[PDB]
Amino acid sequence: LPPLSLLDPAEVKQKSYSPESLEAMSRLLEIKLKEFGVEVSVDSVHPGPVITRFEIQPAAGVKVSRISNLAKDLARSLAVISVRVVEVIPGKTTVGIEIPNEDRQMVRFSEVLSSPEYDEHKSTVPLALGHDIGGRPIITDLAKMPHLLVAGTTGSGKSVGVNAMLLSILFKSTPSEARLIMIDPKMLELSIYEGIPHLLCPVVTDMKEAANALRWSVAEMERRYRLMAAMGVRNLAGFNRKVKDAEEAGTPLTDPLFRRESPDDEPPQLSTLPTIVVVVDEFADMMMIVGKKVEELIARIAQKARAAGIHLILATQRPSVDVITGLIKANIPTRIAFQVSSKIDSRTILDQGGAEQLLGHGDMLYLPPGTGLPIRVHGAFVSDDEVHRVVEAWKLRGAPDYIEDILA
Amino acid sequence: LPPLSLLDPAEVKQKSYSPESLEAMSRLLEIKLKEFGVEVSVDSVHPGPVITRFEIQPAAGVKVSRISNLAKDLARSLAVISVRVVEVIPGKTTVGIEIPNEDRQMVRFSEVLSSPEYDEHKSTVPLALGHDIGGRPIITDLAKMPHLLVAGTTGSGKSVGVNAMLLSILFKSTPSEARLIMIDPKMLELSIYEGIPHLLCPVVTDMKEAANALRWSVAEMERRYRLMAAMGVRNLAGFNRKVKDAEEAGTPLTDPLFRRESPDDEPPQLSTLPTIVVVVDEFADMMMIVGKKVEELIARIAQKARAAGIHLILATQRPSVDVITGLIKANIPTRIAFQVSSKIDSRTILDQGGAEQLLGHGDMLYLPPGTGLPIRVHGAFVSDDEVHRVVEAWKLRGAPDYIEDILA
Ligand SMILES: Nc1ncnc2c1ncn2[C@@H]1O[C@H](COP(=O)(O)OP(=O)(O)OP(O)(O)=S)[C@@H](O)[C@H]1O
Ligand SMILES: Nc1ncnc2c1ncn2[C@@H]1O[C@H](COP(=O)(O)OP(=O)(O)OP(O)(O)=S)[C@@H](O)[C@H]1O
Ligand SMILES: [Mg+2]
Ligand SMILES: [Mg+2]
Repeated sequence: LPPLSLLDPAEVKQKSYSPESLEAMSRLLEIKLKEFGVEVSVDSVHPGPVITRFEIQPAAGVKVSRISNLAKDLARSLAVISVRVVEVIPGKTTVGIEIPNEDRQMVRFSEVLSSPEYDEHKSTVPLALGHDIGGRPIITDLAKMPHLLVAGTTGSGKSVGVNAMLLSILFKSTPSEARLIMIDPKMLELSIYEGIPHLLCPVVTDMKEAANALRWSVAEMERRYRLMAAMGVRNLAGFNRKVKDAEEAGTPLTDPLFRRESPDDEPPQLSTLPTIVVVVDEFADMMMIVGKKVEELIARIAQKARAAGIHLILATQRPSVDVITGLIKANIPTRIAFQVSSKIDSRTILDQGGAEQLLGHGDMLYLPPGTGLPIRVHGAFVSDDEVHRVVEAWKLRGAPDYIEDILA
Repeated sequence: LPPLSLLDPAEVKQKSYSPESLEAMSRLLEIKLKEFGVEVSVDSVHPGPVITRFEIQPAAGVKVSRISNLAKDLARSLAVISVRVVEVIPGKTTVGIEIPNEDRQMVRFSEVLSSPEYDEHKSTVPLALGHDIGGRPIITDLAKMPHLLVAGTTGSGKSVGVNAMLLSILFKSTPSEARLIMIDPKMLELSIYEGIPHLLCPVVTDMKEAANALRWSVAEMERRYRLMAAMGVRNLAGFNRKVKDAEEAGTPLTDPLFRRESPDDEPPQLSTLPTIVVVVDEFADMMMIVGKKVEELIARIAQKARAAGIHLILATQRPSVDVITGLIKANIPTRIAFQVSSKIDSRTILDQGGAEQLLGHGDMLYLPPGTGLPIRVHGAFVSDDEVHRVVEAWKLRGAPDYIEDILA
C-alpha cells in the first residue's frame, strides 16, 4: 500500500558514446588480443547503461577459456578498469567482451519498479533485480525460483541487493499476503526492518534461535501440507482459491484439521495463507555456530517447501565450500553472484567461473532455474534511507505481530 | 581559448543525509570502537559530497595509531565499504573517522573549473584537482609545487587525475604560454593528445627517446638560466616581464646570447618564454629500461628547473622504492596519492600511511609543499571523450609544432 513516490527519482542519463570511440576500442581489442595468443575480429557493439559489449569472432581452434583467463591482462593492455569475458552468447557463435563505461549511470530502484513488468506482476513475492546490459528491467519471481542463494564480497552490493528484494515484496504485498523471518547475526544490515507488520518474529540475531526459526518453518511447511491434503489441493495458490471461493459463496471453510476436545470448542474459520519468506543476511555463521543441524533444515526446506509457499533467500559474504555445500546447492538451483574474490569462489556459488570479473556496487550474474548460463544484471540501487522511509510507511499501516513460539 | 561548454554539465546533487542516521552512526562508532581496544566519543559530524567525517575524542593514553590499524576491522564491524582514519585534524585535538556516503555524487570537471578560484587563477599552469571533503574547489598551482609526483594502483583514478591536470592547463593557456612533453610508454592513456599545438614533440613511447627528452629539458633549463643571467632577471616571470615591457615601449629586446659568426647574421628578437611541463604517464618503466641515467636527469630537473619555468609531473601505478627513490623524493615535496595497495606503498609516495584507505575512482590524498599532513580531495571526473573534444578544439586553433631535436 505504501506509495512508490517514497523512493528517490531516477537520475538523468546523459549518455553519448560516439560510434567514434567504439570503433577505436573495437580496433584496440583485436590489436591487443592478437598480441596475446588469440586472433579475433569484432562482429558488433552494444552500448548499455553500465557496460558496452563487443561481440567478437575467434578464429577456429582457439579455446574460449583462453580468452577468459586473459581478462586481467587484457584489461591492463587496454588501460581499462575491468573486462568480463562472456564465453557463449545465446543464439550466436560469438564471444562477448564487456567493458565498463567511463560514466556509468546508476540504476535506481524507483526506475525498475516503475516498469510494467513489476507494476503488473501477479506474484506475491516478485523480486526486481535491476537492469540487464541493454538496460531492460529484470523482474523475477521468488516463488518460481523457488529458493535463492546469494553471494558476493564486501562492497559488492549484496546487502543493497537483499534490501531491493525485500522492498520489491513490501511494495506489492500486504501482511496478509506475505510474511517474513529475517536472520541477521550482526546488528547492522537488516536491523532497520524491525517493527514492520510483515515480520513473524523480531530480527533474529542469536544463531540458536535462527536454528529454531528454521525448525518452525519446517513444522509450518508440514502443517500446510496436511491442510492442503485435507483440502484436496496441490499448492498454496490452490488452497487460497478454495478458501476465497467459499467466502465469496457465503460459505466460509472450516479448518479440516481442527480436532474438538472440549464441548466448548468450535472449528476455526479458514483464511488465506500468506507466502512466507525466510531471509538470512549471512548464513556462514549459522553453518559455523550450529553446524550440520542447520544444513539439514535448509536442505529439507529447499526440497519441499515450494508447494507450501515457503521460500528461502540465503546470502553469504563468505562463499566457501564449507558454507555453500553441495547439500545446500543440490536443491537450490537459482543463484545470484555479486562480485567475488576468485574463480574458486565463483564456482562454489555458480558452479561456474566469472563472478570474479564483476565490477561490484551491484553488478551481478543471475542464474535462473533450468539455465546453464547466467545473465548479467546491474543491481538496482536502494539507499538505507529509502529503506527507512518505506519501513516507517509500513509501521504506520500496522503494528508488529510477532509469534513468540518461532524463536522459542 | 576553447570554451568550457565543451565539457559535460554538472549532475544533480540529490543529497539528504538526515541528522537521524548520522546520530545512529555516531552511536555505532563509539559502540564498535569500544568492542576493540579503544574508548571514544563523537564530538561533531561533517557531511560532505562523497564522505562524512565524524570527529572523535579518544580517551587519554590510547594510541591514535591503534585506531588507524583497526580501519579494516572497524569498517567490517560497521558494515560499510571503507573507513579512513585521520590521525590529526589541524587545529584540533580530535581524530577523524571518514565514512563513504551511500550515494556519492560524482565531482565533474566543469564544476571545478567553473569556480572563481580557477576562472581567475593567474598561473599559466593551474591544476584543478577537484573538491575537498566539504565540497570546496581545490585549485592548485604547478609552478609553486614546483614539481609533482603521482601514484595510485589500477582503477584508482590516476589517469583521470592526469587528464584533469592537462585539461586544467589547456583551458587556461595558449601554446605561447605553455608547452608540453608527454611520455607514455604504452599507447593508451595519453595517445589522444597527439597533435595539439602545445606539444613540443610527439607523445613519447620509446624509453630511450624519453631519456633524450629529459636531457633536452636540462639543456633548455640551463639555456634559460644563461638567458636570465644575461638579462639580469631571477626567474621566468621576470624574464617575460622585461621582454614584454620592451615591446610595449616600442623597443623589442634582442637575444643577448646570440653570437654573430657571419656578416649575414642578425640578433633574433626575444619573445616571452612558455612555461614547460613534462608529464610521464608511467615512469616505472623509464626507471627500469634506462636506469640510473634517468634518476640523475629527474633529480637535476627537480632541483633547479623551477626558476627556468620547467615543471615535472611524474605518475606511477607501481609505487616501489625502486621507482620512487629517495633521490627523486628529496627534490619533489608535492605529492598526490590516489588509492594504493598497501601502507608500504603509501609511505613510498607520501612518506606516510593512509593512501591504502582511499576509495578509488578519484579519491586522493594531496600533500602540498611545506605541509606534513595531506588533505583529502575527491578528484574531478573527466571522460576520455571530453578529452577528445578539447583536443579537437585545440587542433583547430593550431597545427602541431614539433621540434625534431628533442627526441633526437
Ligand atoms: N546497485 C548499486 N548501485 C550503486 N551503488 C551500489 C549498489 N549496490 C551497492 N552499492 C554501493 O555499495 C554500498 C552498499 O553496499 P552493500 O550492498 O552493503 O555491500 P556489501 O556487499 O553488503 O558489503 P559491505 O559494504 O560490507 S555492507 C552503497 O552504499 C553504495 O555506495
Ligand atoms: N575522479 C573520478 N570520478 C569518478 N569516477 C572516476 C574518477 N577517476 C576515475 N574514475 C573511474 O575510473 C575510470 C578511469 O580510471 P583511470 O583514472 O584510468 O584509472 P587508473 O587508476 O589510471 O588505472 P587503469 O583503469 O588501469 S587506466 C573512469 O572511467 C571511471 O569509471
Ligand atoms: Mg552487507
Ligand atoms: Mg591509467
